[PDB]
Amino acid sequence: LQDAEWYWGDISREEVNEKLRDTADGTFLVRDASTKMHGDYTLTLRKGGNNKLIKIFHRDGKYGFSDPLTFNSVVELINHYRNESLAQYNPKLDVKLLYPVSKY
Repeated sequence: LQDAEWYWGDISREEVNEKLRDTADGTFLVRDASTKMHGDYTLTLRKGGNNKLIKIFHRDGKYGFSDPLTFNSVVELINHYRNESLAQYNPKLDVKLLYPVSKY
């Protein structure tokens, strides 16, 4: 993850939104969070109307989204999903984010 694609490199609602203005009904990129001001970003996706905010559970450089913070790369994860879909971490409903945004 030297730069990833979906992620522009930690930005702000200004850039994120600006692009998610209304393009695609299910976009997804990264959002600069806080906490000691370091890592741990925030996943944000355009639900086709409102930007849904999601937090990233990080600890010492790894990530927390599926495995018990045992893995370490988001690309590896997000990749496994890009080909599939994220059932919103819960059944009954589900959505797919195959419409990332960037400048590549």
